[PDB]
Amino acid sequence: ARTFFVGGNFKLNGSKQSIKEIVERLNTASIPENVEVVICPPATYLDYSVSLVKKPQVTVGAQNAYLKASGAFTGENSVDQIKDVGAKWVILGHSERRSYFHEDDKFIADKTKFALGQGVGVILCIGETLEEKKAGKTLDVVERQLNAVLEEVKDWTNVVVAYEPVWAIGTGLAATPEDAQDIHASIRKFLASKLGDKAASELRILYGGSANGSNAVTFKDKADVDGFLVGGASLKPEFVDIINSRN
Amino acid sequence: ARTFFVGGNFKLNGSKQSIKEIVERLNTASIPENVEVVICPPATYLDYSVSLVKKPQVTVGAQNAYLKASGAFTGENSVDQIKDVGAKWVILGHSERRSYFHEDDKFIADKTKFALGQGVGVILCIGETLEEKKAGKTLDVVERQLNAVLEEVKDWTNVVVAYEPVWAIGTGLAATPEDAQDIHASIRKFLASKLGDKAASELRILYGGSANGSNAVTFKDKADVDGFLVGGASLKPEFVDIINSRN
Repeated sequence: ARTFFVGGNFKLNGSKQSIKEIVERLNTASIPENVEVVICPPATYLDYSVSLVKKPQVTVGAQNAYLKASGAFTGENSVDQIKDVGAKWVILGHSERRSYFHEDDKFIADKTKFALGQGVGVILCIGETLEEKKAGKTLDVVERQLNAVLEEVKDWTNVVVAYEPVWAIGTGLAATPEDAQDIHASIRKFLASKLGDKAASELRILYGGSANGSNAVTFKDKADVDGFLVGGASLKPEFVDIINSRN
Repeated sequence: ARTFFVGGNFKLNGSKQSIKEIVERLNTASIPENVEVVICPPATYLDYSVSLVKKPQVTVGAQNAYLKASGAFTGENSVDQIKDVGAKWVILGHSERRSYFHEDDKFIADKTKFALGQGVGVILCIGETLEEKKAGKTLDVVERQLNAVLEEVKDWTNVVVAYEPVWAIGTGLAATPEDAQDIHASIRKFLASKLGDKAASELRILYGGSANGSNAVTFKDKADVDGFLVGGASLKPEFVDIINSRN
């Protein structure tokens, strides 16, 4: 569902000294023009990055934000500052927030819509636990969580869904191209019956869960895997391998 | 004497221009000496802030950080990155995280801990809810809140305790200078031979809860009221007033 989209969720990792690597390496790079990749760094160097960036494809996003754009919110992230500072995207509902931070669907659902309110890009994170898998329906979970959003967000023109199995986030267990692609159609099917199919045709649904330079090509002709949200190796030089694999 | 500290916590406020006007006015308003201001903007405007301050009597800090300096915690702030960007402080334990973001005594504890580990001070907010208060427990609360740290922190050479009645933050409802002096005083003691007289002596106890230019002067002659955590009032000129009334 068209333009190959590659994200790098640096999580709590970095030095300005080190993101200089990252991003410089990135500016230097032979990557197509028919691409769109965003760098989701720690909230403190989201403007340094912005200033390091010298390649049209790349844009900076954020790891997380609040649902309010200013207030008595000691310790939170404002979409308005992120934009104000350069950034264009914001990751939401990552599994690192849903389990570590008891961030419910609903929060994730106000977050989402608001930010699109403010005109920022939202990379929405969904997935299932080794437990839901084994219980089979995985598709509940992703539809229970993807609904929480639908009630609120009508126009998705801006959302990039990131399908991310909790058992693959940084564990070395990527999901197989075929069950991965399988999950995506469903998603796409899902949303079809709701966002309408010209929408679902343009919606971008990404795969994340131990995507590494090496397994990137393994995915290169799957229809519903229109990208990646790479954490761990978005750090390595091998991040570029991911983007140059044509999927 | 045993040095005046007026902390300005921007909560979810600042623009690169707000932060600067704020920053230059301070850079340019006569309000010296034994005064120490640690201003605290979003993670987002942290590096710019310094850049504009750096550290005469003016130092920067962050409204929150997590308990590990690096890893996979999407969204988090990392002691180590606020250190890198030239930040010296970290508000830890404020009433906002604690209620809405539900971090707890033990959380706060393990983070004040990891926090100084890296040699960054903490601005340990302790405070009582409007019930606490009537059921007369603020001795208890505070003293419990504080125990939970104490049970992980040994050295408090670089801790600054923010005493904030939970009903005085953002309400207008300042604590009367009386009880003001009463409670600070009381815990200088409990704090006393938790860790000795010297420490109890070189250590500050901040008062916060609608602290501002006007009422600021009323704690003038309060030994034990070694300063404040200004939310609201750090966004204006009054900030300057507040650090020109001495102690």
